[PDB]
Amino acid sequence: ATPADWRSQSIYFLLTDRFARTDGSTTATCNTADQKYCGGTWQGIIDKLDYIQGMGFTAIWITPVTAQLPQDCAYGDAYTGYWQTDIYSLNENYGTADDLKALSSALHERGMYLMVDVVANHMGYDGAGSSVDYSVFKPFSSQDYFHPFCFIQNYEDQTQVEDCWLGDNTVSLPDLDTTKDVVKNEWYDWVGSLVSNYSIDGLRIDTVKHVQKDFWPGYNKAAGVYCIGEVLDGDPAYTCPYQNVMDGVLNYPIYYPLLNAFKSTSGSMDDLYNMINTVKSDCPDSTLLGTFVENHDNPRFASYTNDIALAKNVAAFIILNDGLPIIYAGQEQHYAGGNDPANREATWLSGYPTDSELYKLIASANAIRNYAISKDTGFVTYKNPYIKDDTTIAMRKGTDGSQIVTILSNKGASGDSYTLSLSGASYTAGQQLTEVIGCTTVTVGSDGNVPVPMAGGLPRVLYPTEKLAGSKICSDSS
Ligand SMILES: [Ca+2]
Repeated sequence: ATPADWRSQSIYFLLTDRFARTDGSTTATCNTADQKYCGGTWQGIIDKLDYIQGMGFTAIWITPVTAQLPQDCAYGDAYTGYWQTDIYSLNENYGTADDLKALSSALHERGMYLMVDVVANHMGYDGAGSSVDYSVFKPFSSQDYFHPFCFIQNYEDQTQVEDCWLGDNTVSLPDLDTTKDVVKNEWYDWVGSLVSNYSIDGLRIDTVKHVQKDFWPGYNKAAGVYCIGEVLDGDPAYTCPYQNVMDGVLNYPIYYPLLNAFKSTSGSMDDLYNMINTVKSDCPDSTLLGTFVENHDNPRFASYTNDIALAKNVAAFIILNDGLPIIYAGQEQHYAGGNDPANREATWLSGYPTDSELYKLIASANAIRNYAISKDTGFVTYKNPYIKDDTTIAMRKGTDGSQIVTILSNKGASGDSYTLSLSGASYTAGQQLTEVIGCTTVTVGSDGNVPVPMAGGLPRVLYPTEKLAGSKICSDSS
Protein backbone atom coordinates (compact mmCIF):
# COMPACT_ATOMS: atom_id res chain seq x y z
CA ALA A 1 0.00 0.00 0.00
CA THR A 2 1.51 3.68 -0.61
CA PRO A 3 1.29 7.25 -2.55
CA ALA A 4 0.75 6.44 -6.34
CA ASP A 5 -2.04 4.04 -5.90
CA TRP A 6 -4.04 5.99 -3.25
CA ARG A 7 -4.50 9.19 -5.41
CA SER A 8 -7.34 7.24 -7.41
CA GLN A 9 -9.50 5.68 -4.44
CA SER A 10 -12.83 7.28 -3.42
CA ILE A 11 -12.89 8.10 0.42
CA TYR A 12 -15.56 7.09 2.93
CA PHE A 13 -15.60 8.86 6.35
CA LEU A 14 -17.01 6.95 9.66
CA LEU A 15 -17.29 7.08 13.47
CA THR A 16 -18.16 3.42 14.53
CA ASP A 17 -20.27 3.23 17.70
CA ARG A 18 -22.25 5.63 15.59
CA PHE A 19 -22.32 3.43 12.19
CA ALA A 20 -20.98 -0.07 13.08
CA ARG A 21 -23.27 -2.43 15.25
CA THR A 22 -23.84 -6.26 14.39
CA ASP A 23 -27.20 -5.58 16.11
CA GLY A 24 -28.67 -3.49 13.18
CA SER A 25 -30.48 -1.32 15.84
CA THR A 26 -32.80 0.85 13.65
CA THR A 27 -34.22 2.48 16.90
CA ALA A 28 -31.01 2.64 19.11
CA THR A 29 -30.93 5.50 21.64
CA CYS A 30 -28.12 7.97 20.65
CA ASN A 31 -29.18 11.64 20.02
CA THR A 32 -25.87 13.80 20.09
CA ALA A 33 -27.75 16.34 22.45
CA ASP A 34 -26.74 13.80 25.25
CA GLN A 35 -23.36 12.49 23.74
CA LYS A 36 -21.74 9.61 25.72
CA TYR A 37 -20.85 6.11 24.19
CA CYS A 38 -23.74 4.42 22.12
CA GLY A 39 -22.83 0.60 22.45
CA GLY A 40 -21.80 -0.01 18.81
CA THR A 41 -18.92 -2.52 18.13
CA TRP A 42 -16.35 -1.60 15.31
CA GLN A 43 -16.50 -5.33 14.12
CA GLY A 44 -19.87 -4.32 12.63
CA ILE A 45 -17.90 -3.76 9.30
CA ILE A 46 -17.78 -7.38 8.27
CA ASP A 47 -21.73 -7.47 8.28
CA LYS A 48 -21.58 -3.81 7.07
CA LEU A 49 -19.32 -2.28 4.22
CA ASP A 50 -21.99 -3.14 1.62
CA TYR A 51 -22.87 0.45 2.33
CA ILE A 52 -19.60 1.73 0.97
CA GLN A 53 -19.34 -0.57 -2.26
CA GLY A 54 -22.79 0.38 -3.62
CA MET A 55 -21.43 3.97 -3.64
CA GLY A 56 -18.04 3.60 -5.72
CA PHE A 57 -15.59 4.64 -3.01
CA THR A 58 -12.47 2.36 -2.17
CA ALA A 59 -11.23 3.68 1.22
CA ILE A 60 -12.37 3.17 5.05
CA TRP A 61 -11.86 6.30 6.98
CA ILE A 62 -12.64 6.09 10.49
CA THR A 63 -11.80 7.74 13.84
CA PRO A 64 -8.49 7.88 16.25
CA VAL A 65 -7.89 4.77 18.43
CA THR A 66 -7.30 4.09 22.23
CA ALA A 67 -9.25 4.86 25.24
CA GLN A 68 -9.35 8.50 26.43
CA LEU A 69 -10.90 9.00 29.68
CA PRO A 70 -13.84 7.37 31.44
CA GLN A 71 -16.01 10.02 32.91
CA ASP A 72 -18.60 11.95 30.71
CA CYS A 73 -16.76 15.31 31.12
CA ALA A 74 -19.57 18.02 31.26
CA TYR A 75 -19.14 18.50 27.52
CA GLY A 76 -20.42 14.88 26.81
CA ASP A 77 -17.82 12.44 26.21
CA ALA A 78 -15.02 11.93 23.52
CA TYR A 79 -17.04 9.50 21.42
CA THR A 80 -15.90 11.60 18.32
CA GLY A 81 -13.24 9.53 19.63
CA TYR A 82 -10.40 11.97 18.62
CA TRP A 83 -8.07 12.46 21.67
CA GLN A 84 -5.37 10.01 23.19
CA THR A 85 -5.31 9.67 27.04
CA ASP A 86 -3.60 6.41 26.88
CA ILE A 87 -2.29 5.61 23.31
CA TYR A 88 -1.00 1.95 23.92
CA SER A 89 -4.12 0.21 25.29
CA LEU A 90 -6.92 -0.13 22.53
CA ASN A 91 -10.63 0.50 23.76
CA GLU A 92 -13.42 -1.75 24.59
CA ASN A 93 -16.33 0.41 24.07
CA TYR A 94 -15.86 -0.65 20.49
CA GLY A 95 -15.11 -4.28 21.14
CA THR A 96 -11.97 -6.54 21.62
CA ALA A 97 -8.22 -5.74 20.39
CA ASP A 98 -7.51 -8.64 17.93
CA ASP A 99 -10.85 -8.22 16.04
CA LEU A 100 -9.60 -4.93 14.54
CA LYS A 101 -6.60 -6.49 12.59
CA ALA A 102 -9.30 -9.06 11.85
CA LEU A 103 -11.94 -6.43 10.51
CA SER A 104 -9.11 -5.19 8.36
CA SER A 105 -7.35 -8.44 7.32
CA ALA A 106 -10.98 -9.21 6.26
CA LEU A 107 -12.05 -6.31 4.06
CA HIS A 108 -8.46 -6.06 2.92
CA GLU A 109 -9.08 -9.23 1.12
CA ARG A 110 -12.69 -8.27 0.15
CA GLY A 111 -11.60 -4.82 -1.21
CA MET A 112 -10.80 -1.12 -0.50
CA TYR A 113 -7.99 0.33 1.78
CA LEU A 114 -7.23 1.43 5.44
CA MET A 115 -6.97 5.13 6.57
CA VAL A 116 -6.08 5.71 10.28
CA ASP A 117 -6.62 9.42 11.36
CA VAL A 118 -4.18 10.40 14.33
CA VAL A 119 -3.99 13.60 16.66
CA ALA A 120 -0.26 13.22 17.72
CA ASN A 121 0.20 16.78 19.33
CA HIS A 122 -2.31 16.82 22.31
CA MET A 123 -2.73 14.25 24.93
CA GLY A 124 -6.35 15.26 26.12
CA TYR A 125 -6.91 15.84 29.98
CA ASP A 126 -10.13 16.56 32.00
CA GLY A 127 -9.07 19.78 33.92
CA ALA A 128 -7.04 23.04 33.75
CA GLY A 129 -3.20 23.01 33.21
CA SER A 130 -2.73 24.22 36.78
CA SER A 131 -4.81 21.16 37.77
CA VAL A 132 -2.62 19.08 35.43
CA ASP A 133 -2.08 15.41 36.23
CA TYR A 134 0.83 13.92 34.21
CA SER A 135 0.44 10.35 35.43
CA VAL A 136 -2.36 9.53 32.92
CA PHE A 137 -0.49 9.59 29.70
CA LYS A 138 1.06 6.21 28.71
CA PRO A 139 3.69 5.94 26.79
CA PHE A 140 4.31 9.20 29.44
CA SER A 141 4.47 9.34 33.25
CA SER A 142 6.23 12.62 33.46
CA GLN A 143 5.36 16.06 32.16
CA ASP A 144 8.58 16.66 30.27
CA TYR A 145 7.20 15.07 27.11
CA PHE A 146 4.41 17.63 27.17
CA HIS A 147 5.05 21.49 26.99
CA PRO A 148 4.62 24.72 29.15
CA PHE A 149 1.04 26.40 29.32
CA CYS A 150 -0.18 29.40 27.33
CA PHE A 151 -3.62 30.04 25.49
CA ILE A 152 -2.99 29.98 21.60
CA GLN A 153 -3.49 33.67 20.73
CA ASN A 154 -2.38 36.47 18.26
CA TYR A 155 -3.51 33.66 15.75
CA GLU A 156 -2.00 35.38 12.66
CA ASP A 157 1.57 35.31 14.33
CA GLN A 158 2.72 31.66 13.76
CA THR A 159 5.35 31.98 16.73
CA GLN A 160 3.02 30.23 19.27
CA VAL A 161 0.30 28.05 17.51
CA GLU A 162 3.05 25.24 17.12
CA ASP A 163 4.14 25.03 20.73
CA CYS A 164 1.68 26.80 23.23
CA TRP A 165 -1.44 25.11 24.78
CA LEU A 166 -4.52 24.05 22.53
CA GLY A 167 -8.25 24.13 24.27
CA ASP A 168 -10.56 25.58 27.26
CA ASN A 169 -10.08 24.77 31.12
CA THR A 170 -13.12 22.54 30.99
CA VAL A 171 -10.57 20.49 28.93
CA SER A 172 -6.82 21.05 28.20
CA LEU A 173 -5.40 19.11 25.18
CA PRO A 174 -1.99 18.77 26.95
CA ASP A 175 0.74 20.01 24.47
CA LEU A 176 3.69 17.58 23.91
CA ASP A 177 6.92 18.81 22.07
CA THR A 178 9.81 20.06 24.28
CA THR A 179 11.31 21.54 21.04
CA LYS A 180 14.35 19.08 20.28
CA ASP A 181 15.00 15.24 19.56
CA VAL A 182 12.64 13.74 22.34
CA VAL A 183 8.84 14.02 21.18
CA LYS A 184 9.15 13.51 17.42
CA ASN A 185 11.83 10.78 17.58
CA GLU A 186 9.73 9.16 20.08
CA TRP A 187 6.27 9.26 18.57
CA TYR A 188 8.16 8.46 15.25
CA ASP A 189 9.23 4.97 16.46
CA TRP A 190 5.61 4.28 17.72
CA VAL A 191 3.43 4.74 14.60
CA GLY A 192 5.53 2.95 12.22
CA SER A 193 5.35 -0.14 14.41
CA LEU A 194 1.64 0.38 15.33
CA VAL A 195 1.39 -0.02 11.62
CA SER A 196 3.05 -3.49 11.74
CA ASN A 197 0.14 -5.61 12.54
CA TYR A 198 -3.45 -4.40 13.00
CA SER A 199 -3.54 -3.03 9.34
CA ILE A 200 -2.52 0.69 8.96
CA ASP A 201 -1.98 0.80 5.09
CA GLY A 202 -2.76 4.71 4.84
CA LEU A 203 -2.57 7.34 7.71
CA ARG A 204 -3.63 11.03 8.53
CA ILE A 205 -3.07 14.01 10.93
CA ASP A 206 -5.54 16.15 13.11
CA THR A 207 -2.69 18.62 13.90
CA VAL A 208 -0.81 19.66 10.66
CA LYS A 209 -0.79 23.17 10.46
CA HIS A 210 0.19 24.16 13.93
CA VAL A 211 2.82 21.37 14.06
CA GLN A 212 6.34 22.94 13.34
CA LYS A 213 7.77 22.28 9.72
CA ASP A 214 9.91 19.03 10.17
CA PHE A 215 7.58 16.89 12.20
CA TRP A 216 5.35 16.07 9.21
CA PRO A 217 8.17 14.60 7.19
CA GLY A 218 9.81 12.70 9.96
CA TYR A 219 6.49 10.99 10.76
CA ASN A 220 5.30 10.61 7.10
CA LYS A 221 8.51 8.59 6.83
CA ALA A 222 8.40 6.85 10.22
CA ALA A 223 5.76 4.72 8.66
CA GLY A 224 5.81 4.40 4.85
CA VAL A 225 2.23 3.88 3.66
CA TYR A 226 0.86 7.35 2.38
CA CYS A 227 -0.31 10.17 4.71
CA ILE A 228 -3.09 12.85 4.90
CA GLY A 229 -2.60 16.03 6.84
CA GLU A 230 -5.94 17.15 7.90
CA VAL A 231 -5.71 20.23 9.89
CA LEU A 232 -7.09 23.31 8.35
CA ASP A 233 -6.60 26.76 6.78
CA GLY A 234 -7.75 26.60 3.23
CA ASP A 235 -5.76 29.25 1.36
CA PRO A 236 -3.65 27.97 -1.55
CA ALA A 237 -0.24 29.25 -0.62
CA TYR A 238 0.07 27.67 2.74
CA THR A 239 -2.51 24.99 2.91
CA CYS A 240 -1.26 23.50 -0.29
CA PRO A 241 2.63 23.81 -0.20
CA TYR A 242 2.93 21.46 2.73
CA GLN A 243 1.96 18.79 0.15
CA ASN A 244 5.75 18.21 -0.05
CA VAL A 245 5.95 17.64 3.70
CA MET A 246 3.41 14.79 4.50
CA ASP A 247 2.01 13.28 1.04
CA GLY A 248 -1.76 14.01 0.91
CA VAL A 249 -3.16 17.57 1.69
CA LEU A 250 -6.46 18.83 2.99
CA ASN A 251 -8.41 20.63 0.25
CA TYR A 252 -9.62 22.94 2.95
CA PRO A 253 -9.42 25.71 0.50
CA ILE A 254 -11.25 23.87 -2.27
CA TYR A 255 -14.26 23.32 -0.03
CA TYR A 256 -14.70 26.84 1.31
CA PRO A 257 -15.82 28.48 -1.91
CA LEU A 258 -17.61 25.41 -3.22
CA LEU A 259 -19.62 26.03 -0.04
CA ASN A 260 -19.61 29.76 -0.66
CA ALA A 261 -21.01 29.80 -4.19
CA PHE A 262 -22.94 26.45 -3.78
CA LYS A 263 -26.27 26.77 -1.57
CA SER A 264 -27.41 30.15 -2.80
CA THR A 265 -28.91 29.72 -6.48
CA SER A 266 -26.95 32.78 -7.85
CA GLY A 267 -24.15 32.19 -5.37
CA SER A 268 -20.82 33.33 -6.89
CA MET A 269 -18.94 30.70 -9.04
CA ASP A 270 -16.09 32.94 -10.26
CA ASP A 271 -14.28 32.72 -6.99
CA LEU A 272 -13.82 29.06 -7.88
CA TYR A 273 -12.69 29.11 -11.46
CA ASN A 274 -9.97 31.47 -10.20
CA MET A 275 -9.60 28.86 -7.26
CA ILE A 276 -9.32 25.57 -9.26
CA ASN A 277 -6.33 27.42 -10.85
CA THR A 278 -4.29 28.58 -7.72
CA VAL A 279 -3.85 24.99 -6.44
CA LYS A 280 -3.02 23.33 -9.88
CA SER A 281 0.90 23.86 -9.41
CA ASP A 282 0.92 26.14 -6.24
CA CYS A 283 0.52 22.83 -4.63
CA PRO A 284 2.93 20.07 -5.59
CA ASP A 285 -0.04 17.80 -6.72
CA SER A 286 0.77 14.58 -8.37
CA THR A 287 -2.96 14.54 -7.59
CA LEU A 288 -2.09 14.15 -3.84
CA LEU A 289 -4.92 16.56 -2.59
CA GLY A 290 -8.08 15.74 -0.34
CA THR A 291 -11.91 16.55 -1.03
CA PHE A 292 -14.24 16.62 2.00
CA VAL A 293 -17.74 18.63 1.75
CA GLU A 294 -19.76 18.35 5.06
CA ASN A 295 -16.78 18.08 7.56
CA HIS A 296 -17.29 16.60 11.19
CA ASP A 297 -16.28 19.76 12.87
CA ASN A 298 -18.71 21.47 10.34
CA PRO A 299 -22.40 21.32 9.51
CA ARG A 300 -23.13 18.81 6.92
CA PHE A 301 -23.49 20.77 3.71
CA ALA A 302 -27.36 20.51 4.04
CA SER A 303 -27.38 23.10 7.04
CA TYR A 304 -28.00 25.63 4.27
CA THR A 305 -30.13 24.90 1.13
CA ASN A 306 -32.60 21.85 1.39
CA ASP A 307 -32.35 20.74 -2.29
CA ILE A 308 -30.74 17.61 -4.08
CA ALA A 309 -29.29 19.58 -7.07
CA LEU A 310 -27.18 22.07 -5.16
CA ALA A 311 -26.01 18.94 -3.24
CA LYS A 312 -25.44 16.55 -6.22
CA ASN A 313 -23.36 18.99 -8.37
CA VAL A 314 -21.12 19.66 -5.45
CA ALA A 315 -20.58 16.19 -4.35
CA ALA A 316 -20.02 15.14 -7.86
CA PHE A 317 -17.53 17.88 -8.81
CA ILE A 318 -15.71 16.99 -5.49
CA ILE A 319 -15.35 13.42 -6.41
CA LEU A 320 -15.10 14.17 -10.16
CA ASN A 321 -12.54 16.97 -9.58
CA ASP A 322 -8.91 16.94 -8.28
CA GLY A 323 -8.17 15.04 -5.00
CA LEU A 324 -9.56 12.30 -2.87
CA PRO A 325 -13.24 12.65 -3.09
CA ILE A 326 -14.34 11.78 0.48
CA ILE A 327 -17.97 11.21 1.07
CA TYR A 328 -18.45 11.88 4.78
CA ALA A 329 -20.64 9.32 6.83
CA GLY A 330 -24.38 10.56 6.65
CA GLN A 331 -23.80 12.44 3.45
CA GLU A 332 -25.92 9.97 1.53
CA GLN A 333 -29.11 10.01 3.65
CA HIS A 334 -28.98 13.81 3.62
CA TYR A 335 -28.45 14.25 7.38
CA ALA A 336 -28.53 18.05 8.05
CA GLY A 337 -26.42 17.85 11.19
CA GLY A 338 -25.14 20.72 13.42
CA ASN A 339 -21.72 22.87 13.67
CA ASP A 340 -21.16 20.77 16.87
CA PRO A 341 -21.71 18.15 19.02
CA ALA A 342 -24.59 16.80 16.26
CA ASN A 343 -22.22 15.94 13.47
CA ARG A 344 -21.80 12.32 14.43
CA GLU A 345 -25.06 10.33 13.79
CA ALA A 346 -25.30 6.44 13.42
CA THR A 347 -25.44 6.25 9.66
CA TRP A 348 -27.55 3.21 10.62
CA LEU A 349 -30.14 5.28 12.70
CA SER A 350 -32.24 3.78 9.77
CA GLY A 351 -32.19 0.21 8.20
CA TYR A 352 -30.34 1.41 5.11
CA PRO A 353 -32.65 3.21 2.62
CA THR A 354 -29.80 1.82 0.63
CA ASP A 355 -31.54 3.11 -2.62
CA SER A 356 -32.36 6.76 -1.56
CA GLU A 357 -31.22 9.65 -3.88
CA LEU A 358 -27.61 10.16 -2.71
CA TYR A 359 -26.80 6.42 -2.84
CA LYS A 360 -27.85 6.10 -6.48
CA LEU A 361 -25.79 9.25 -7.54
CA ILE A 362 -22.75 8.04 -5.71
CA ALA A 363 -22.84 4.46 -7.07
CA SER A 364 -23.48 5.07 -10.78
CA ALA A 365 -21.18 8.15 -11.03
CA ASN A 366 -18.18 7.03 -8.86
CA ALA A 367 -17.96 3.83 -10.88
CA ILE A 368 -17.32 5.65 -14.17
CA ARG A 369 -14.23 7.21 -12.55
CA ASN A 370 -12.60 3.88 -11.53
CA TYR A 371 -13.79 2.20 -14.74
CA ALA A 372 -12.06 4.63 -17.12
CA ILE A 373 -8.69 4.01 -15.44
CA SER A 374 -9.06 0.20 -15.39
CA LYS A 375 -9.18 -0.02 -19.25
CA ASP A 376 -6.88 3.08 -19.59
CA THR A 377 -5.29 4.72 -16.44
CA GLY A 378 -3.67 8.25 -16.36
CA PHE A 379 -6.87 10.18 -15.37
CA VAL A 380 -5.13 10.86 -12.08
CA THR A 381 -2.51 13.32 -13.28
CA TYR A 382 -4.54 15.01 -15.93
CA LYS A 383 -4.61 18.41 -14.37
CA ASN A 384 -8.49 18.78 -13.79
CA PRO A 385 -8.83 21.68 -16.41
CA TYR A 386 -10.97 24.76 -15.96
CA ILE A 387 -11.61 24.93 -19.67
CA LYS A 388 -14.86 27.19 -19.14
CA ASP A 389 -16.57 29.25 -16.27
CA ASP A 390 -19.82 31.21 -16.95
CA THR A 391 -22.87 31.41 -14.67
CA THR A 392 -22.48 27.65 -14.17
CA ILE A 393 -19.10 25.52 -14.37
CA ALA A 394 -17.67 22.89 -16.86
CA MET A 395 -14.07 21.27 -16.69
CA ARG A 396 -11.89 18.52 -18.89
CA LYS A 397 -10.17 15.27 -17.16
CA GLY A 398 -8.02 12.09 -18.65
CA THR A 399 -5.79 10.75 -21.70
CA ASP A 400 -5.40 9.97 -25.51
CA GLY A 401 -7.32 7.07 -27.22
CA SER A 402 -10.52 9.01 -26.93
CA GLN A 403 -10.09 8.23 -23.32
CA ILE A 404 -11.86 11.97 -22.26
CA VAL A 405 -14.34 12.82 -19.70
CA THR A 406 -15.76 16.44 -19.64
CA ILE A 407 -17.92 17.74 -16.66
CA LEU A 408 -20.37 20.69 -16.79
CA SER A 409 -22.39 21.39 -13.49
CA ASN A 410 -25.15 24.07 -12.74
CA LYS A 411 -27.25 25.25 -9.50
CA GLY A 412 -31.16 25.61 -8.48
CA ALA A 413 -33.48 22.70 -7.45
CA SER A 414 -36.25 24.91 -8.68
CA GLY A 415 -34.84 23.80 -12.13
CA ASP A 416 -35.55 25.39 -15.64
CA SER A 417 -34.74 23.20 -18.76
CA TYR A 418 -31.06 24.33 -19.62
CA THR A 419 -29.51 23.66 -23.13
CA LEU A 420 -25.90 25.05 -23.80
CA SER A 421 -22.65 24.24 -25.93
CA LEU A 422 -19.52 23.05 -24.01
CA SER A 423 -16.52 25.28 -25.04
CA GLY A 424 -13.29 23.37 -24.56
CA ALA A 425 -13.38 19.50 -24.17
CA SER A 426 -12.00 19.54 -27.75
CA TYR A 427 -13.37 16.28 -29.34
CA THR A 428 -13.67 14.71 -32.81
CA ALA A 429 -16.45 16.28 -35.00
CA GLY A 430 -19.24 13.45 -34.87
CA GLN A 431 -18.27 11.89 -31.50
CA GLN A 432 -21.12 10.60 -29.18
CA LEU A 433 -21.00 11.45 -25.32
CA THR A 434 -23.19 9.70 -22.71
CA GLU A 435 -25.00 11.96 -19.79
CA VAL A 436 -23.73 9.51 -16.98
CA ILE A 437 -25.82 7.88 -14.09
CA GLY A 438 -29.30 8.47 -15.54
CA CYS A 439 -28.07 8.30 -19.20
CA THR A 440 -28.81 10.60 -22.24
CA THR A 441 -26.83 11.15 -25.52
CA VAL A 442 -24.73 14.43 -26.28
CA THR A 443 -23.91 14.99 -30.11
CA VAL A 444 -20.34 16.73 -30.61
CA GLY A 445 -20.32 17.04 -34.43
CA SER A 446 -21.23 19.89 -36.98
CA ASP A 447 -18.71 22.81 -35.69
CA GLY A 448 -17.05 21.07 -32.64
CA ASN A 449 -19.03 22.80 -29.86
CA VAL A 450 -20.68 19.85 -27.87
CA PRO A 451 -24.53 20.27 -26.92
CA VAL A 452 -25.00 20.15 -23.08
CA PRO A 453 -28.64 19.54 -22.04
CA MET A 454 -29.43 20.38 -18.23
CA ALA A 455 -32.55 20.31 -15.94
CA GLY A 456 -31.58 21.96 -12.52
CA GLY A 457 -28.48 20.22 -11.24
CA LEU A 458 -28.02 16.68 -12.62
CA PRO A 459 -24.87 17.52 -12.50
CA ARG A 460 -24.18 16.56 -16.13
CA VAL A 461 -20.58 14.97 -17.10
CA LEU A 462 -20.11 14.03 -20.90
CA TYR A 463 -18.14 10.70 -21.14
CA PRO A 464 -16.55 9.42 -24.63
CA THR A 465 -19.21 6.64 -25.33
CA GLU A 466 -16.80 4.55 -27.59
CA LYS A 467 -14.53 3.55 -24.70
CA LEU A 468 -17.17 1.64 -22.66
CA ALA A 469 -17.09 -1.73 -24.57
CA GLY A 470 -20.10 -4.00 -23.48
CA SER A 471 -19.97 -3.34 -19.62
CA LYS A 472 -21.86 -1.63 -16.62
CA ILE A 473 -21.41 2.27 -16.74
CA CYS A 474 -24.81 3.83 -18.16
CA SER A 475 -27.68 1.90 -20.24
CA ASP A 476 -26.14 -1.55 -21.29
CA SER A 477 -28.13 -3.83 -18.93
CA SER A 478 -25.78 -5.99 -16.70
CA1 LIG B 1 2.32 20.96 19.30
